[PDB]
Amino acid sequence: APQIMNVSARQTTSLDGQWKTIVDPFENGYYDYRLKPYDGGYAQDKTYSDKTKLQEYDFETDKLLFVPGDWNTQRPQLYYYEGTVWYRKHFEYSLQPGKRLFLNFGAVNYEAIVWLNGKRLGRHIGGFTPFNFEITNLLKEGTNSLVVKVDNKRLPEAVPTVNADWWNFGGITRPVTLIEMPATYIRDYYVQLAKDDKNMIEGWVQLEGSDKEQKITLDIPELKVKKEVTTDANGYASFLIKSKPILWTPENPKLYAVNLASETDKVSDEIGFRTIRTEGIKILLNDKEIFCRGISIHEETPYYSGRAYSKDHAHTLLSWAKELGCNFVRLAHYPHNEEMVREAERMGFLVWSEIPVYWTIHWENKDTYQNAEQQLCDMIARDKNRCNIIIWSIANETPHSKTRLTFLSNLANKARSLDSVRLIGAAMEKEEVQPGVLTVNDPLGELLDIISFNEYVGWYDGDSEKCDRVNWTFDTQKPVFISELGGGALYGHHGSPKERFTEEYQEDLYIRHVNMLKRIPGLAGTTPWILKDFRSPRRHVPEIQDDFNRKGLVSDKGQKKKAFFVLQKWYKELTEAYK
Amino acid sequence: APQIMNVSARQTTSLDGQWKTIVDPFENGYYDYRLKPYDGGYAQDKTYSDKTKLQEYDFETDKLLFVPGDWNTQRPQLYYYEGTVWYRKHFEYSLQPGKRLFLNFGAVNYEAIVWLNGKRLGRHIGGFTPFNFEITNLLKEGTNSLVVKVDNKRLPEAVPTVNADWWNFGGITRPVTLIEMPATYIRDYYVQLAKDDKNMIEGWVQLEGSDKEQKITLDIPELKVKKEVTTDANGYASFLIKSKPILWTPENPKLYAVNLASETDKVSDEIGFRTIRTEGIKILLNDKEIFCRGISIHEETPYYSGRAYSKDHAHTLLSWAKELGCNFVRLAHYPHNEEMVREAERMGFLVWSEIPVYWTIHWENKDTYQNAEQQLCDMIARDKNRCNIIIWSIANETPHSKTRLTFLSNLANKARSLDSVRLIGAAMEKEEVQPGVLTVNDPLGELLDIISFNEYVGWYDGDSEKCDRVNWTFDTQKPVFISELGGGALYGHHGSPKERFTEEYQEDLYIRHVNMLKRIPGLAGTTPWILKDFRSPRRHVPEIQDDFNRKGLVSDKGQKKKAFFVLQKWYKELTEAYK
Amino acid sequence: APQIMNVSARQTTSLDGQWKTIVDPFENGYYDYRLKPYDGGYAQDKTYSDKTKLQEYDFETDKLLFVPGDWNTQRPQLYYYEGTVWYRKHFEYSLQPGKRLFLNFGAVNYEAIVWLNGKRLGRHIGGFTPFNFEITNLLKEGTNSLVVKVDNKRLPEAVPTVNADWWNFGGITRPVTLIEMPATYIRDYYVQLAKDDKNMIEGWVQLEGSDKEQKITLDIPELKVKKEVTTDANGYASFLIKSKPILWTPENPKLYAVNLASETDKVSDEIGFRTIRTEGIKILLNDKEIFCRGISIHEETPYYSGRAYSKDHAHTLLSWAKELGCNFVRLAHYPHNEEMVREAERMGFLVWSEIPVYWTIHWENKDTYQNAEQQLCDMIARDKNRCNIIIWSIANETPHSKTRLTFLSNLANKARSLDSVRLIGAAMEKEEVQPGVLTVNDPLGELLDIISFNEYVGWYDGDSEKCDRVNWTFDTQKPVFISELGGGALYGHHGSPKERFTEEYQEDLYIRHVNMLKRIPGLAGTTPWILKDFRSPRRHVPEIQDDFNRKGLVSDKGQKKKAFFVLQKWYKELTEAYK
Ligand SMILES: O=C(O)[C@H]1O[C@H](O)[C@H](O)[C@@H](O)[C@@H]1O
Ligand SMILES: O=C(O)[C@H]1O[C@H](O)[C@H](O)[C@@H](O)[C@@H]1O
Ligand SMILES: O=C(O)[C@H]1O[C@H](O)[C@H](O)[C@@H](O)[C@@H]1O
Ligand SMILES: [Cl-]
Ligand SMILES: [Cl-]
Ligand SMILES: [Cl-]
Repeated sequence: APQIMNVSARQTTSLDGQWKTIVDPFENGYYDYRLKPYDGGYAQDKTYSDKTKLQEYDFETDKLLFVPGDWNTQRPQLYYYEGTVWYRKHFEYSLQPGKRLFLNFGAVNYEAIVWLNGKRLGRHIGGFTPFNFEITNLLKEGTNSLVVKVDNKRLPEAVPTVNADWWNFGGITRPVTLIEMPATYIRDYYVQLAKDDKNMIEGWVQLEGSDKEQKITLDIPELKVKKEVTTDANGYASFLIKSKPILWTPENPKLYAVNLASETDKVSDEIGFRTIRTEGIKILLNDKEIFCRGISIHEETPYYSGRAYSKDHAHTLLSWAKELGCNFVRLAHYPHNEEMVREAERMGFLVWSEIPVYWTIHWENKDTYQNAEQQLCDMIARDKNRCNIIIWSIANETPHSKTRLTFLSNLANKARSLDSVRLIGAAMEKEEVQPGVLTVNDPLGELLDIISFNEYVGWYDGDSEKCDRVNWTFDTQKPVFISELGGGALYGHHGSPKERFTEEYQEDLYIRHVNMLKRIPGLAGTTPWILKDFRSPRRHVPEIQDDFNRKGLVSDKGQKKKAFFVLQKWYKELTEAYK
Repeated sequence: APQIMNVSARQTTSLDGQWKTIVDPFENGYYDYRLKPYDGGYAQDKTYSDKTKLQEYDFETDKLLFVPGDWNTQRPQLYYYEGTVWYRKHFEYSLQPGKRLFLNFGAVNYEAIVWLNGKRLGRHIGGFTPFNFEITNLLKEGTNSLVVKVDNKRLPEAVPTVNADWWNFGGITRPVTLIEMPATYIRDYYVQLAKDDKNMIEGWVQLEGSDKEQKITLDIPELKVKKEVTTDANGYASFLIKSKPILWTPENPKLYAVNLASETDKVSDEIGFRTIRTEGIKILLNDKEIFCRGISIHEETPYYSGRAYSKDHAHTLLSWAKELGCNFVRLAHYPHNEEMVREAERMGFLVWSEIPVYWTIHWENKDTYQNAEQQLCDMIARDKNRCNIIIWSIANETPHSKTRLTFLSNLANKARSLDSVRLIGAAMEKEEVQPGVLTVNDPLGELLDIISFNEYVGWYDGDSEKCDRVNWTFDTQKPVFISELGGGALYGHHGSPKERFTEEYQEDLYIRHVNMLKRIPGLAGTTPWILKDFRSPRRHVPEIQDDFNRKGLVSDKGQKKKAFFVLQKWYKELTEAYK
Repeated sequence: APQIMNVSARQTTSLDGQWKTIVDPFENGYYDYRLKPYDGGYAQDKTYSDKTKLQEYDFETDKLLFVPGDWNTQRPQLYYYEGTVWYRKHFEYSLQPGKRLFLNFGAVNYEAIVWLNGKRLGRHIGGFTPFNFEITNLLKEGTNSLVVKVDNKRLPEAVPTVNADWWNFGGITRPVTLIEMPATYIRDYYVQLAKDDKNMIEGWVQLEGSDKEQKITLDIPELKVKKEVTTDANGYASFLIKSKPILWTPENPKLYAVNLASETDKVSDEIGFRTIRTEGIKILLNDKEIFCRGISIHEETPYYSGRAYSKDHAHTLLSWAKELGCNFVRLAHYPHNEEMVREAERMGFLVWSEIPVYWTIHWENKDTYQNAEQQLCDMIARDKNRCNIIIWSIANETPHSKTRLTFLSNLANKARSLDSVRLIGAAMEKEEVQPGVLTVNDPLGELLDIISFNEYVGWYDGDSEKCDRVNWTFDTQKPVFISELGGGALYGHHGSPKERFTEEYQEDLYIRHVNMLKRIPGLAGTTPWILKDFRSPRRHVPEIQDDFNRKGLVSDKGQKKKAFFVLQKWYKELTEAYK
């Protein structure tokens, strides 16, 4: 039922591959012609063997889809598809009596209803966060039937809502995993430095099962730490360990082998330690002023531009950002798969991690808030031990209103209640308060630790020359973070630096925009939009966009555009200046 | 803006062919990222010639679609597509000063918004009824730009609603026509027999313009009819002509040339005359008891199964119905294109004409009712002079409730207020009030002239044996009309007569069902479901259905299944019996 | 083995529908990796039930194709496909002992190899002619397996060769039929007027079976003919019957019910009678000088532009030619399906019937000649009783050489040896012997009864003005027949009459070309190219051609272009002038 920390380190079995599927736009498999649920629906996964009876479906002889994956890139007919697709898997598993078995979904966009052997396990909303079901006592001998009804229709009340600038990728987009656990298991745990304290590790551990009062030992061998505690009746224990670990940095992304062992379970992890705070306009990593030499990244694969999910995908994207000279990636606009965050952690990239509270969210809808806050809780719960994450982002480009401010205030408060260490950001927007004078006067800023905002001077707001004349001012002394900037270009399409969508315009733009950045007071980070061209249904210039947002510094085919090297050169200079 | 009678006989020019198009799932061409309408959207049809400015679209270099047509069968990517597609046409027209010009859409499913030269002409809802705009004063010299935003998203409040058993065919599905008119023109007229009177032609004529009081002459030369009247101050005149026309029958579908001439306009038509009434359980055409030897038909083309629109399409479908032995076709579940109705009239098929008040309509929604009634008015308005139509149908398979009954009673009253002659029906459903006793108890029946209903004994309700043993009773003495019956089969798929979806099962079903029909007291008509296999997203048996309803007596490739000849045999016997 | 006359009138059973298929571009199902045939190939149709053994295919779970049909329009992946596709059908048939069973293929393009129950029946080359196999003693109880290996790769030595201006439509393109016969049956027969003799019917009859010496009776009841003869030991009889039938004309396409009955078989037919000859520059139908008001037609369906095969397809196309005012159709460039020829015969269209000896045929290859002459024999054998055919065409636009002349001479001689009545044509080409002077000086002309040739003055040869100035002369006094002329236009695409591919240019072209035709000495027929836009892989103008030859007077969507009415008007004038 609840989230499981560090799924990859458990006894895991993959259900991935190719599953039988039924595309069901009118939801015939769920509703009868009176629009009422009915028992003989597709959840029952009845193979149509006896043709003397009538039924209107058969998984057994239908078409396959790859799992994990978006469905959109797998069939021309599903490119634009918004609606229901049924997924069906048969599997066997031999579970020794007394052991427990969980079914974990890395992500399904957007609504998933799950059945096992004809019985509903439950439902999930939110297309970028994991969820589990315990199947211990539902598992049968021999063949088991797993049915997933996946629907990605856009809903006004959803998070995100009916408008966004990326593709509506439906399906079982991340791996499906069977996790076996002992009868009482270590479900969740936290191990990080105390706030602003290079010399104190703090943490807690949470057991689940009938035997919740046990002795726990936290072992960090390289630190000669061997801390032993006893959980309470609720299965919980906290600890404080005087220690002086080598601190994680993008240059030296030191991780420690951490082993937790209770009487009935054991799990190993790789966890780094670092302090993060602001001081005036400075961001201080481990007490050292740093610049966030960043780049933004959508969860989309090189070359074929589907939903990313594997370590291969992550390593390819992050190696491009490595070459670009980054020490920071903004993972937009939703939690990415865990492989991406772990590979950023191993390679040395600080991370901004975000939930899709994006554009015109229904600020007055209480179910909508519940959804937003659950995604926030799940985002932090999964990755709270990833030291490379330093910013949680609660929103992106949301319009100003009283109800919106209340909504986002409650998320910021919840985030701080869950995590006292990391910084709280959100992509705000700029305003030209007087001709030639740009600022950010969003009341949300008072709730953030940084003045983080998107700006497109020279692309949406003027031609590139405007970068050469505008000036910036800010009314609070917090570090300034430009979470998006840039412009579009098609790789291989050349012309005058005045002609939009050529490589030469995007190059000229970045030269003048970089020079403008150098004069923005308090600037401490930049994550230009974006590393790689990505799919968007709002980009309709034929032979230029072709359903791609072209603001990548790398094409969707991994080709470095001229502008790539402008930013690379600046990042090489900032690397030396901040040594 | 108002409807125009007999468009095909006016001075017309076609705008059909291939138009430039933009698929726009998130409606970027209409709403900005704050979800607000914006100027600079795609309705302005700005060719992206000047690449020093930023634009996100270009009709001029985008892809084509055929007009008329559904979009679904034109590209694999559009097979399931529900959403917006923009259509764009450039055209020139030389309009003499003083003449008027109208833009007529035969049909656009579902919502159409139309601009000419960047100016919004208006908006239409309902995918099967025509609509017009006057463009007299908006036409420019040189190139004119016509832009249509077409959206087929399913809406709960729409007519039809979010569930139906046929394909959601979006696009400009029927021809687009420019109509030139004199400054004052004959917009509408009615010429038919008075109710139950073979010896009296009644009618009226309605002018539109500034010179509305004129002498009008009604000319039927074959009948030596020359009737002069003068319109009143509203452009309106009625008439009553004693005459004894040769009456239209299926066997002799006699049509007269009718010529209307006012002082400022002239239009010619082909119109037949017939009486129609019920008497007890009898249906009397021209005072002769008849049986409606019928077949149902969707508006879908032979072979490639797109939206039908041409006289070619109509002639092919109706020639199959001719071979089947029919004197009657039920055109379901919405107004068909006028070519279909005209070819039925010329070839000799009585017609049932229906609006898509189908399944779970939102009976409580006043906008839903106004939409339903507007489609009802438009259906009758276009075809009120087609004497082969004898039944208007206001509903199909709608759940019983008090509010549903008031909704449909208001439609029935409106239909009778518009047409005192034709019968009013609706597809009701049957009940098994006790084992082996079937009936129709629907209180809607009190408002209809016939006990019209769908029944699927032998397919959805029991195996074919059940036709052998059930009995039927009715609580009132109106003619009984079975508007649907039958079962599915794939042509070329053979096996035991017990095996569903084989030709042998469908054949055995029809043999036993026909014998059951012979004992239904008061049966006066049948329109089995259905002439031709058609597209439906609720039909998922792979290699058997493949997104087609397989209940056709003819395959979608024009092949007569075995059960075709069972109904043909019965119809030949009925033809002799009713001689 | 041999051809069967009048297949439709026999005891027939259709195997059409949807068959299992395997696309096999490298012919893995026929050749092993040493490029040698092997026994376990796909002809064996072994369902892959036992997965403890290895095989590389399974028809049972593979994809379907419609039969009859081209494969190209059925799947995007098969649009351009040239190569092998395997087709598989299971069927049962109960054959009473002593009866015979034949398997008839209307057409398969290009090479077909056929197996029944794992045994090779044989092979066929030629994509437009029928072929049969006797399966009497190969049929098994229960399920029978029919496998067809279809390959449409272009071969240099083939007929047609590697270049042609129409789509390479592969597959089982016409119906597949089981024909049951008595032990001795009437296989072939001929019944027509004697050459140039309105008062003498001549014919013959040919039996097949162990009982070949029988009494035969030819019955034409409406003529009060009841001719009885006795076949010889080879099963053959000839006859001459003094009679004066009403003669077939396009205006009154009179057909007689003809019944042939032997001791052991009987078959009915509908056969018309007419004389056809040339006299100087006149073509004389039934001794009356006629003009061939013609239009050319490819075997391609309205709307979706696949391979045509049904009576519906034929009626739609011929109704367009009816409206155009034609009394003649050129069926190019190969024998069309029998339905097309029979519907032309019923509706009143004279026919030119052709074999695909087209462009750069391998004149020196003796196998190539054998192929050409077999197609000629099969073309004449099927349709020798269709009085509406008056011209057999042996070639189209073939380059001049000694070997080509020998090749075509032998075909012309063979045609005359098979049919002494009909005219022999071939599409030759024009030459500009001096500026402004056009002629046809092809030595092939001496072997033809008409000076039949293609010309494209105003499209390929000059702009439309050239029609206004060139002059024509011919050195023999035979009737002149222009078998192709015209130009391309996209329906709905308008502009100046000077702009090619607009409707206005094609209209202006036809106005000036029609005027030129009126001054061509000896002109007796025209079949402009072409009735309907058709698929060609040599037409690459985007948004204009899009893989369609646009020389239709009707679009592929059945829309009459402006030029349609220019030719219609001329044909209406010729109808009056030749009364
Ligand atoms: O217009 C763009 O390119 C971008 O605008 C916004 O900044 C948004 O946050 C991005 O998601 C989007 O891609
Ligand atoms: O189930 C079916 O086939 C049919 O059921 C209903 O009777 C309905 O009116 C049809 O539109 C539908 O196709
Ligand atoms: O160029 C064309 O349009 C045509 O040229 C030749 O006349 C040929 O016979 C046609 O098959 C072809 O379509
Ligand atoms: Cl872009
Ligand atoms: Cl069905
Ligand atoms: Cl062309």
